[PDB]
Amino acid sequence: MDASTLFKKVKVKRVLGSLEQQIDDITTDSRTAREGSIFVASVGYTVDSHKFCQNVADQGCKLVVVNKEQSLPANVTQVVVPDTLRVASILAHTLYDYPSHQLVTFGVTGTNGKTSIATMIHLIQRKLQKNSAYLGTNGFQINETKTKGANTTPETVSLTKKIKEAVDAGAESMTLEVSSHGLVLGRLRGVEFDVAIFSNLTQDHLDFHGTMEAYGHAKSLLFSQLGEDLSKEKYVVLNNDDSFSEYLRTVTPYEVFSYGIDEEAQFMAKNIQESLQGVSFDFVTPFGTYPVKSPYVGKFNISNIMAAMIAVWSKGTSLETIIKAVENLEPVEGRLEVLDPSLPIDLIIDYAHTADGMNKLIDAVQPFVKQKLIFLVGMAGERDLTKTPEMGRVACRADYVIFTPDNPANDDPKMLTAELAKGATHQNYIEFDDRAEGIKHAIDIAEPGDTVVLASKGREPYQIMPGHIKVPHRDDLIGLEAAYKKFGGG
Amino acid sequence: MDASTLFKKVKVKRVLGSLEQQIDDITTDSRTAREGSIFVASVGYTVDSHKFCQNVADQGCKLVVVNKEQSLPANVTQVVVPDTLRVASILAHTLYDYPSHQLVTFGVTGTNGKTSIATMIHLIQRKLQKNSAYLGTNGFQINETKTKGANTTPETVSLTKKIKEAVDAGAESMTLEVSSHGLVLGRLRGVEFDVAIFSNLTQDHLDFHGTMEAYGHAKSLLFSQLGEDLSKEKYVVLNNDDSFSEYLRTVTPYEVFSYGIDEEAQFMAKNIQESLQGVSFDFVTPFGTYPVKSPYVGKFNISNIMAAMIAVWSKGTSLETIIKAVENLEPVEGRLEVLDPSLPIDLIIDYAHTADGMNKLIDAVQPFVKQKLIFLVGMAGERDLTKTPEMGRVACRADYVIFTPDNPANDDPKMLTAELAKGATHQNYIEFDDRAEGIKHAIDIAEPGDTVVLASKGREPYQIMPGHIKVPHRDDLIGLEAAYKKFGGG
Ligand SMILES: CC(=O)N[C@H]1[C@@H](OP(=O)(O)OP(=O)(O)OC[C@H]2O[C@@H](n3ccc(=O)[nH]c3=O)[C@H](O)[C@@H]2O)O[C@H](CO)[C@@H](O)[C@@H]1O[C@H](C)C(=O)N[C@@H](C)C(=O)N[C@H](CCC(=O)N[C@@H](CCCCN)C(=O)O)C(=O)O
Ligand SMILES: CC(=O)N[C@H]1[C@@H](OP(=O)(O)OP(=O)(O)OC[C@H]2O[C@@H](n3ccc(=O)[nH]c3=O)[C@H](O)[C@@H]2O)O[C@H](CO)[C@@H](O)[C@@H]1O[C@H](C)C(=O)N[C@@H](C)C(=O)N[C@H](CCC(=O)N[C@@H](CCCCN)C(=O)O)C(=O)O
Ligand SMILES: [Cl-]
Ligand SMILES: [Cl-]
Ligand SMILES: [K+]
Ligand SMILES: [K+]
Ligand SMILES: [Mg+2]
Ligand SMILES: [Mg+2]
Ligand SMILES: [Mg+2]
Ligand SMILES: [Mg+2]
Repeated sequence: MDASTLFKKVKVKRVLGSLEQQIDDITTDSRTAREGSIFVASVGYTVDSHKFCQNVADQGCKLVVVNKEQSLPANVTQVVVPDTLRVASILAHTLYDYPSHQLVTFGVTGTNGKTSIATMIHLIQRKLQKNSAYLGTNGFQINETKTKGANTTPETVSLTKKIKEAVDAGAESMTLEVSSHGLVLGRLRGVEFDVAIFSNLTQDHLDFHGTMEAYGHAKSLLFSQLGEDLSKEKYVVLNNDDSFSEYLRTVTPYEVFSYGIDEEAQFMAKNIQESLQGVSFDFVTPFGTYPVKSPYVGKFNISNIMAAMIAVWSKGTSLETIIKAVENLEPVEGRLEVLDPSLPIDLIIDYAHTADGMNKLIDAVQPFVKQKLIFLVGMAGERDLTKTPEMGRVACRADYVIFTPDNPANDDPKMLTAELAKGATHQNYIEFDDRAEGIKHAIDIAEPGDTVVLASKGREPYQIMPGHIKVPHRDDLIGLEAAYKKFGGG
Repeated sequence: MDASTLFKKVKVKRVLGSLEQQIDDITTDSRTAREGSIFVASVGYTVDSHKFCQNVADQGCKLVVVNKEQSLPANVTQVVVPDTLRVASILAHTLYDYPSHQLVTFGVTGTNGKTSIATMIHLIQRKLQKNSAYLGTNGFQINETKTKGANTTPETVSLTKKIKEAVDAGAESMTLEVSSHGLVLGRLRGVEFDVAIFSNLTQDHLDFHGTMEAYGHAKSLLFSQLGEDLSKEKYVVLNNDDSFSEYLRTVTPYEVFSYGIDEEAQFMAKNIQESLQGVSFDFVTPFGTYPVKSPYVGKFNISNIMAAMIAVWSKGTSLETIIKAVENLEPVEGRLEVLDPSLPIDLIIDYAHTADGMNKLIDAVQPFVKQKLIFLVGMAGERDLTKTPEMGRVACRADYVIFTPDNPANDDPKMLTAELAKGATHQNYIEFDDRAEGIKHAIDIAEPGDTVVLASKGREPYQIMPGHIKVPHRDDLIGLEAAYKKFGGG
């Protein structure tokens, strides 16, 4: 369409040049701007992209949105606005015909479990033979087609384009992980949600939020941003075992569905039986109690599957059909995955990377340790270290602990492993600057019948290194390649 | 319509009896429930209205919404739900066909100035000859028809009925004051806003919110609850002279318009000239700067009229037509009103009742005191007293200060005046247990050419007394009746 119609949506603007031109693309990355693109400049943590306006002109782009008039050829139209990214989200949703209004959208937020719940909703939808899309830490997925991305919640234009791709591919629904960063930073401006789901709130991301207070209020935006139109069928799904759910109630008018294991809720799990192969439980609901078989491991994953079932049920699918669909659901990549059970050791990978997520992981694996628990964990570079010794303490619930860096970036890897080491409660631990080296060591130390857990990365395919350069790395592959060498069964 | 269709909007319910019945009314007050009403029970601060279910049955009501099965005749249908008031707002907006979707709705929140801004928007709309409604501290107004009410933001059912009355009366827009209580307590569930306006945030209501933190987050709900549909023409209007506006930006995607006098903003007031008769100023806007004449007194009222003009402009009315409409706008009742200027004293009433609102009032009146400033203020009963000595301090900017109770309820009136007295900085003050007696005294003490200010009630027609019984009381009438006696000019 033409720039003219797009910019009628912006009341405060100084327009320098014609808006008669056709527009088919928008971008906040200058490297992809061309004729027919709007390039929207912004000030990032690293660079100020106003500086690349001359590049997009060179590349054919005839329209930039800026916060200050730039030096450009006369024939490039400039639209000067007070808040360029705000305008970016308005222009994006407009250009792509409001993609989040065009399908059912589920949003999941919380400190741990976002990937698990969001992926479980997508997998249920697929099992029911409905087209579905997923966006989050594992990247972007339409039905069974995956690509990897840089964020859990990508910047507004990329994110909006991805919702449009899901609509164009014929998705009937889409599920998004909603990071607390994404919310605060405006990454989700324009994204209408139909169901908002909460997992839990425990200390994380305080290098960004400053306080627990601010962190929780950040996550409440998913709930309050549902809005106020009570003709719409929207729903909220809350964990009654987390005390922040009481606050979440208050920020939204839509009907709330609660789930719980430890505290009373509308939906509960009773009579729980655990195995490394999955769980069974009695699913108390307001309409009756039903036996559920789930392939996922542990109680934390029972909270998670409950959230996912309730989310899908809320939009009109019978509980009986959901419960049946859950039985042979595929593993969630990198989230409590038991690797090749033909190995003579239990080899398990998981993304847990805060003290609370580690306790849930260890709680789930521990009843099944027959001999020694060998536990590897990483601490992330350039993050709040306040609870890192505490991660170290929690790791020491294991018999043998390996400390590694995880995406150390420009931080000294020794600094991070030393920080974890501060909380260790026995002498049975060891630190490696190189995580691949650390995994090969956990295999070396492991006996037949031992349990080995690799925590904090799952199948994440890179280590962020100095310069913020991504280097290939795969806990699962490194661990398997080393476990076959040591145990056979290649 | 029938209960059947209404309750399809509620997913979790236990229905005891038929829903075949016709429903034309909903109520959370048992005293108005009858045949065709839904009575929704709830637990209040005073009583639990579940107890009156037998009364509504006696009165003919055949449908109650409860949080627990009650003792009732068999032919009364009960719908048992986990959150009765949440369901009340859903049922109400449904029954009345979503009244807030049916007109343009402006919402105003902030510690001081809500009544001023909200009333100024209504008055502009009327001046432009458009049907308009107002709801807030001065009660409910359709065009020029007024009724008084008990709250600034009434409980959900009353509030929703009032929006419906405005729609039925043909209102093209409606403006609501949005109290921080109303937001937290769910009074505004279902109410779609098109424009959200912020005045300021300073200490108040902490007996309810506990912290400034929680108090500000409460008010952010108006902004975040606008939602995420960027096809809708919604706008946010923020005061750049208040540092909470920086936080408000972040909780909403809609375009933001800023106003300011002390700090840079998109809309500013320059070259300000003041009189007891009104102000003139240069109104800097993004489209040019225009001379404005306003009937309201002081700089705080210039922030207020700016917010109101920008709100009306945002929905498509030209600034030139608004600016012309503003010139002879009617006084806002109880908000910096200069009473009979034929009196030989300046007699002024105002609602200011926190330390910050008092400073703004005194700032506005002071340049015009020719002799002595005689200042009367009340402290409210059963409220946080932490800043009350500070109100006492601020009052003592006057030459002679009268301390009174304001709605003392069950609090000792001496306790409240004594608390104000704690902050007094000179010996020229006096305390009265009876506020009428106090006003008659301010007249006694006043000379020709003095300024008398009555603060904290405006034209509020009652004193809440022991038992929470309202007794008639009117600062304006009591003051005028006493000023005529003393000065003549009946
Ligand atoms: C600190 C931060 O926010 N930088 C995000 C931000 O960078 P910058 O602001 O530095 O970008 P830069 O300054 O280069 O560019 C600004 C703008 O200029 C543009 N530009 C730039 C260069 C150029 O030549 N041309 C051009 O047009 C560019 O497109 C952008 O529009 O903009 C990028 C693009 O959108 C994101 O990809 C970054 O995200 C990084 C990867 C991140 O790590 N972000 C973290 C903070 C994050 O967002 N986390 C959440 C939650 C996930 C999480 O935090 N997980 C844990 C996991 C820990 C365990 C790991 N196993 C963690 O990482 O701590 C999320 O991903 O949604
Ligand atoms: C503490 C509080 O919230 N009680 C509000 C609340 O009472 P209760 O919970 O005690 O009601 P109660 O317990 O009796 O009844 C519960 C339920 O049972 C029902 N019910 C009751 C009796 C019955 O026989 N049958 C029946 O069906 C009834 O309709 C209700 O649905 O429900 C009423 C009805 O909806 C409101 O009218 C009250 O509001 C009062 C007046 C108030 O003062 N509220 C304050 C806290 C307030 O809301 N303030 C804000 C902001 C304005 C403000 O605070 N201004 C300052 C002004 C100070 C300067 C003054 N010059 C202040 O007052 O401090 C606002 O009004 O939006
Ligand atoms: Cl509940
Ligand atoms: Cl601004
Ligand atoms: K949607
Ligand atoms: K509206
Ligand atoms: Mg997180
Ligand atoms: Mg995730
Ligand atoms: Mg207030
Ligand atoms: Mg008010």
